[PDB]
Amino acid sequence: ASYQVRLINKKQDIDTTIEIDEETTILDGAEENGIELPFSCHSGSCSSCVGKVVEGEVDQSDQIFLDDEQMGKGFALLCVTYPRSNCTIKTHQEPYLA
Ligand code: FES
Repeated sequence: ASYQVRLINKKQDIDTTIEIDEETTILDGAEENGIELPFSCHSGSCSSCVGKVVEGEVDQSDQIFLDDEQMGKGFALLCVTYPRSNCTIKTHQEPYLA
């Protein structure tokens, strides 16, 4: 199945919805759609690609960096997050990552 993922970031002037397969990570999907999101490790051990899930469910079980509390507030490491429903995500949340 494919899901619609809305990406938001005012500063970067981004507010677009993309359609991606459920086996595609949020970051890869954005990249193939011309949306350049930050990343470093691409392996789940850094804060570079962090986003915040505003609405919807995702799977980021391969992540390592974030803790339960962070995850609970909706933060997700986009390089290892797959959509489980249509969702809305704010990008570039690294500075806000407490
Ligand atoms: S780029 Fe490092 S965790 Fe995603």
